[PDB]
Amino acid sequence: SAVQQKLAALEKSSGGRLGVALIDTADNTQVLYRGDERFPMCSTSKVMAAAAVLKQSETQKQLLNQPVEIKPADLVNYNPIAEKHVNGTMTLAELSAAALQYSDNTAMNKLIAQLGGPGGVTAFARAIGDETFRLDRTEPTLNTAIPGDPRDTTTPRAMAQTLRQLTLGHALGETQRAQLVTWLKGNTTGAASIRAGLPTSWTVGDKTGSGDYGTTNDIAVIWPQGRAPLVLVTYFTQPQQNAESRRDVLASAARIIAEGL
Repeated sequence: SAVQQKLAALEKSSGGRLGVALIDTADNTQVLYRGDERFPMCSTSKVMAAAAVLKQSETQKQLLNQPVEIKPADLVNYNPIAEKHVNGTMTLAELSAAALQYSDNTAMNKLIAQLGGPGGVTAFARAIGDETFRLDRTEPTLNTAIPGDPRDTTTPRAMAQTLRQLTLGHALGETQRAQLVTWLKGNTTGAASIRAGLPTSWTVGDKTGSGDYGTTNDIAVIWPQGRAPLVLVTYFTQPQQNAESRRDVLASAARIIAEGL
């Protein structure tokens, strides 16, 4: 299709490897580019950790209000929110919001610990029917994004389907689902990524990710005004370990997708 030729051309112009999955919930149609190739998730994995804690809260009704101590030893490489609460506490709700909306890496590690390790995050994926997602490491080493390394990867197709289920479907309870949506819509790190390729009138909830090998990711739910929502996953990685981020590639991929709907 025209869209796949334009995505291929975008990829060729960028020098990297681009993965795209769009789900149009209007007719359940899918648009895939390298849809079944593995990409390093980097921080887009934080959505699965937050959703796993949300699932726990369906039975532990007060779980999200549970305070968790932030100790200096907990701090890793990027902790914009956790830094503000060292030697104090944050609730699991606050850590989930921090992980999602500011991509706080300490917050993510606390969520992983709450789930009993990376295997507990992966287990949630399996429980909701995602057999592709795998979380193997904690922050910050899960971002190494080494070519060919299957650790901490998923595919665009798998992530799109799972993000659809978590936000638009009923993998989570009603209150949990709405909270996840509210968190994604309040993301602060996404202005230059998918959002930048879309009409300003459209509502977007997204989670970015970045890592080594110039890995630059964004996963999004999109609510166009007067139109069924879309799920869009854009993964991008590059052959040089020290390559710079290319959020413009994600904006451009989203623009090409928007041309046609």
